[PDB]
Amino acid sequence: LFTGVVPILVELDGDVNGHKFSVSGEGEGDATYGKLTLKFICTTGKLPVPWPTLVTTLVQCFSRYPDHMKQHDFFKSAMPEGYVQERTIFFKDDGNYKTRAEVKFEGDTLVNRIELKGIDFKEDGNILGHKLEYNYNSHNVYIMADKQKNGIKVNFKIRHNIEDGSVQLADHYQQNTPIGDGPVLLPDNHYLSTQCALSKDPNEKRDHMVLLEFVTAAGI
Repeated sequence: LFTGVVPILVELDGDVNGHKFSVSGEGEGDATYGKLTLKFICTTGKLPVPWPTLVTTLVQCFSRYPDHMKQHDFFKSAMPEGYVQERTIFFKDDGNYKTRAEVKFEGDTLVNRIELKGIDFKEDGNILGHKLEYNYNSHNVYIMADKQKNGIKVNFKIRHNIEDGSVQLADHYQQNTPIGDGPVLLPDNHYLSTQCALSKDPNEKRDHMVLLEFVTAAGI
């Protein structure tokens, strides 16, 4: 199902400190290569948070699993019924985000529809004050099978660089469960080496983000 370059659609309904926003994205993902190229637009006006804080929220089934690791690919085995991705993201000494997402095949397109809710941000923090650098670092995303939940458990910490040269951590808690009843693959502990590059389309007027990403499953 992921043999070539597949069409991707991203739908985000957000509310951070009551500031509501919607974000729509489209693009393509190539699983064998381990690549994604997407563009995101804020369709409600100015985006109330920094773009980097939303990169993890806005489809790990596009990860490249080397041939000797096909057995451990939960994201793809759960397709096309898909899976529900849930998270709790904690910003060191600032607010948090709780997200619920369904990543599934709608006909020929892979769709990621998300609900995001963030509370407790300092109306002057690094987030609501926009003090984050418009960039992104590499991270390892840790996976553990979660037999009790016929799903997987994911953990990782994101380093967001702050203008002043310091770092703003965002501790991520994640779980993934199949939507359909067929048997999916429960993997052995491994990780995904993720890389993110953010740019801007000089011709775009709306609030937006151009994202290209490189992910390869490792540790096994």
